[PDB]
Amino acid sequence: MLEAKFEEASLFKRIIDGFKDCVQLVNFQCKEDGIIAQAVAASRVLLVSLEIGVEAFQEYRCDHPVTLGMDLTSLSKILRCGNNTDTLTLIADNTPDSIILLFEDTKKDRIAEYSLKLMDIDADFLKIEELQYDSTLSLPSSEFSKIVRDLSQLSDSINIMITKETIKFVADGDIGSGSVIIKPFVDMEHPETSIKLEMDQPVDLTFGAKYLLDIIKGSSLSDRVGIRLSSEAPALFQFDLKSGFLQFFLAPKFN
Amino acid sequence: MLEAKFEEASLFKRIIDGFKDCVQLVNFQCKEDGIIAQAVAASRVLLVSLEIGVEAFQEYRCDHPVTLGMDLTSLSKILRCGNNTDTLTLIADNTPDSIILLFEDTKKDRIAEYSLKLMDIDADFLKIEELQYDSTLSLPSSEFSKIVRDLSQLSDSINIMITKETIKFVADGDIGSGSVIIKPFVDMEHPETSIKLEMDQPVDLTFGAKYLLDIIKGSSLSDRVGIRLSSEAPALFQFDLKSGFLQFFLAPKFN
Amino acid sequence: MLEAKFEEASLFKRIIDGFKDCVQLVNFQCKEDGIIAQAVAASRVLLVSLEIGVEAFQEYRCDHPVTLGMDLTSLSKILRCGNNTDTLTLIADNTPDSIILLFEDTKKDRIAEYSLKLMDIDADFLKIEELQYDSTLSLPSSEFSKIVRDLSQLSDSINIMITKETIKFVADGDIGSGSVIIKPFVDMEHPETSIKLEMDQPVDLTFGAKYLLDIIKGSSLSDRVGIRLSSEAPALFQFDLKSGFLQFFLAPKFN
Repeated sequence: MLEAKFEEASLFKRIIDGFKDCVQLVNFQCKEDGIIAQAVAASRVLLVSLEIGVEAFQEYRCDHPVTLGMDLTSLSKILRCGNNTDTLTLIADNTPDSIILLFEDTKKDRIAEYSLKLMDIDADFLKIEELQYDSTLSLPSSEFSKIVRDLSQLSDSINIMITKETIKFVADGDIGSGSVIIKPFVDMEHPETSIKLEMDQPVDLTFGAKYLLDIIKGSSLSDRVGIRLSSEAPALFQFDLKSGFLQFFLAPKFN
Repeated sequence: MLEAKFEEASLFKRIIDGFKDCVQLVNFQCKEDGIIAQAVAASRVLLVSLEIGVEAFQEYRCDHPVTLGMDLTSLSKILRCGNNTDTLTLIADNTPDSIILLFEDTKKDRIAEYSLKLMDIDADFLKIEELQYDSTLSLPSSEFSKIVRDLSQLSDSINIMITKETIKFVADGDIGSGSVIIKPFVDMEHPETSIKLEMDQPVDLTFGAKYLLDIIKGSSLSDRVGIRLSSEAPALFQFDLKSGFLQFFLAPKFN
Repeated sequence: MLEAKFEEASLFKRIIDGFKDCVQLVNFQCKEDGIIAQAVAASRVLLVSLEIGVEAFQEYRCDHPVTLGMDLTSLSKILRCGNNTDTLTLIADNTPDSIILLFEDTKKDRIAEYSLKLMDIDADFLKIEELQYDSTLSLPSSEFSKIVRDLSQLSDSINIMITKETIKFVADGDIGSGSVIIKPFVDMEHPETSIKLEMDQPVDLTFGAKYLLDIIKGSSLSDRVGIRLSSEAPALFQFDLKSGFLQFFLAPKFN
């Protein structure tokens, strides 16, 4: 018996909008220490990993573990409901068929109570992260977003390219070509406009722009995006939450 | 010879936007005491009844009765014209072929004068309202609108259900299910957020959500919606105007 | 070797948005005294003539003349890039294959550098303007825009009609008919709301509304539109820039 009460219903809506456009189904493992989730694109080139810790809820109680599969399209239809600053309460009784989402507003009158049917997904859950990534940068999520969006208009493939104190995004298509170079710097008038970079080995990797575009939708959810690149593994783009995170693992393009 | 001068052109535009999306044609009976109108959906499950009394015009003069039929799509194209705070003047000469709509703005320069061709509709006009309805509730039109819109995503049919001091809206579909319960209360910090209910007999009726969705567009036009339900007749949803009203009669779904 | 530096990148974007929707290709002649351009609709009923003088650039240097053809769809994709208040720098080396567009923002970090491939257009450039036009009016570009947009809903053809101190726009279709009359006046509380008219001969001409609609998009670019009509030639609609202009030559409809 689960009873997890988001402070503002807008968060859960947002974390789900954050990543709904790239994957159709999703398995939510609810535990004593919060809910965690994973979603693999059907293409198997993008994985979405989510963690919501207890400190992201106004209240939270999971007596036993529960796994809730659910169609993201359905769940987010239900999440357009209610008002934006209401208490959304996830509820499930043990070994369930239905999760129910229970919205109540700053007065006690509208008791809006939806209930979603659960899909059945098998928990081949993936641990795809690495100890050490060839490079690690970190920049404003809005910035990463303009440069992705901008370059996606030129071809299907954006090429990230990292060399000592130099992070370079590039697209190359029929129209023409595009090239956004950026460099690390601690700015102090807003220590959050900054750009961090740690390089152990230079990288040069290419990515589907389709997917980069899906990934940057997570900017609604943190001011900063951390992206970790490696030749040996999928790249990891990560948006930190209050308690928790939203990760996107993304595989590079071949030749 | 008709010469009816709306104060703000935005009103007539709005009362027509209020109900244009559900019915294609419309017969406007213009009389000494104002204009009244009726429109039946082709499906014959929704009737739209309008009254605009003299106190909704800055000026008004109908020498003899006139009936003006007109295609709502055409009329509302003409009503996108001019500016939003202009004097819109309906004009017709007796036994006419064309209504003309005459827009003029807060300076005397733009004389914008459109003219619409009249369709020919036969006046099988309907008196479908009842003396006593099983129940009568009354709530904020914006509220009724969110709860309609919210539930319409779950199935094609929303089910209203009224029992002593309890008004309950419900939808039930494949996704899952939804249930918004609401209760009467005189609030006094804004006596207009309130919720009134008068029940003589409990009701339980189902409605096309298509149509509920068309109906709530009338919320642009009054802060409050009054809805009157009966087993023996179509339900009546009503938005009050300054002088007049916009009614929707709506028939329930069968089995 | 060209190096032309718009103050705000938004201008070049805007002058191109101003007229991109009517013509697909465009030949930009760059010279010591600025850049000038011409674009003919494939229908050969609309010509677009542009002049950007040196005083529209923060810096400008054209060593030798250069002609740059370019697909407007491609160029404006590139012009959605960067931020709205950045320095956009047109660059070309002599006898080039590629123009490059170089965006930099109010801090020196994002060096965003796109490059467009040039099409090959033959410079059959047109001098289609007249010494004396039957009439010359001049009005607020936003006004000309509402009256165009408004009337276009009634038919495919708007008819301008000028007679001593009387400028009259009219549309006539199946729906009905529309008629916006306007008259000259020096207003002084804003000498820019005014309406000027000079008539040498009355005119009566008809125009594709398609095209009038494309033309009025130039209102983003000047508060005033000047339109010059003649029976013997295409009408000239003109939006003045800081240093330069955007003209539309438009041919009348036959019978």
